[PDB]
Amino acid sequence: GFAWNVCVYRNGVRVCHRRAN
Repeated sequence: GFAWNVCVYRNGVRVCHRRAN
């Protein structure tokens, strides 16, 4: 699969998402 959770700090909060490249 392509399940890589890219967690980033957006306006203070760390948000995790799956990079759909």
